[PDB]
Amino acid sequence: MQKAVVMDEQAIRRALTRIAHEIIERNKGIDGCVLVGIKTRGIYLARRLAERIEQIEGASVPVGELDITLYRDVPFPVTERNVILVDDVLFTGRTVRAAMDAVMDLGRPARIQLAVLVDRGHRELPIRADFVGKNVPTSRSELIVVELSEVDGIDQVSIHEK
Amino acid sequence: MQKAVVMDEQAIRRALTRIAHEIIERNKGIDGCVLVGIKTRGIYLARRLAERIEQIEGASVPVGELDITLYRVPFPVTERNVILVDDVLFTGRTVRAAMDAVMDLGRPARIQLAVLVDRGHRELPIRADFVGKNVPTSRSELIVVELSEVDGIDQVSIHEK
Ligand SMILES: Nc1nc2c(ncn2[C@@H]2O[C@H](CO)[C@@H](OP(=O)(O)O)[C@H]2O)c(=O)[nH]1
Ligand SMILES: Nc1nc2c(ncn2[C@@H]2O[C@H](COP(=O)(O)O)[C@@H](O)[C@H]2O)c(=O)[nH]1
Ligand SMILES: O=c1ccn([C@@H]2O[C@H](COP(=O)(O)O)[C@@H](O)[C@H]2O)c(=O)[nH]1
Ligand SMILES: [Mg+2]
Ligand SMILES: [Mg+2]
Repeated sequence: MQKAVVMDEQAIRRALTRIAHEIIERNKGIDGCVLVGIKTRGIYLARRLAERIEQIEGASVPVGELDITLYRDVPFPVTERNVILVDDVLFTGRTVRAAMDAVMDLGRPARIQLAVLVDRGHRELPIRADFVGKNVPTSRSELIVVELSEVDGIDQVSIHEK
Repeated sequence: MQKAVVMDEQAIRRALTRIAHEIIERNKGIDGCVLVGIKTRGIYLARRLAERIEQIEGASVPVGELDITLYRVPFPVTERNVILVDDVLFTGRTVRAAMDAVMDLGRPARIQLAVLVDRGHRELPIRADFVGKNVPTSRSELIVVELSEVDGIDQVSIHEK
């Protein structure tokens, strides 16, 4: 039962924009930078980011896609390139680990970074994002729902409880 | 040229005792926990912690050894709390291989990393759960961790070319 809306379109906007700036700044430009979406809602975020970057720096960033289905609970630039994984939500980090494995299976990255719209904590591996839209503390039970216009009709992040 | 000394026998002694209490407090008891040192000094660091934790909680924590050059008495892993132990966290690339190792052998409940020092310059989204000490450094500089079991004495230092 949707407890509360944590992020509205506006917030999602401001966060995404800030992150774009962060990314450019932490890499001193976007040359050698590749954005990679982890699953459906991560590809869209990654696409938006590239869009912003494209807007701020006047140069475009390559975008890759990763449908981490090889999670047993088209190629893109890699070698000596800065692979920036993008995902909407970060929980245990098991998905990011796979993403890493995949990325490196595909070449020698100069380094891989992580950007997520939200970090709900409860990590299970020594992993952390380099860019975070918003930390949303949560209970192990609770579920974070990220809705994105490209797929859900609207932009909104919310917490649901059983 | 050794730029300095950033950690001596006393700093190290404290850092580990802290981390030992830290590990315990963070898992609400060492039950289910396991230590896994990375390379030689990583293994000794693991043993020191195991000893302290024991001195502290009384129980004992298994200590496994892991080499990373092939990755560049069965040991508990699956459903255990795997605490990787290494002396220096640099690019994080070594920890990545170590995870791959661990998760290839079994399915751990969770994996945690503990290091004596973290000199930054991460090249992967990896971070220690427990850190002896952060020592900012230049890409050029080199951190040297000396441990009595191998180097005759305990001391961490920064060297410059
Ligand atoms: N209903 C439901 N959704 C989950 C559960 N675990 C994760 N999710 C999230 O629900 C979303 C889709 O409605 C997914 O977002 P994603 O695109 O970040 O992976 C997924 O992450 C779960 O147990 N139940
Ligand atoms: N949006 C969302 N996905 C979640 C959440 N918890 C787990 N997941 C799922 O877990 C994957 C990553 O899980 P993790 O490795 O971070 O625990 C995501 O791609 C998603 O399918 C949550 O709170 N929100
Ligand atoms: O100044 C340094 C940096 C790294 N290392 C070695 O590199 C490992 C760190 O791996 P990584 O994070 O560079 O991948 C350490 O345990 C250590 O054996 C050193 O000896 N000195
Ligand atoms: Mg996601
Ligand atoms: Mg080491």
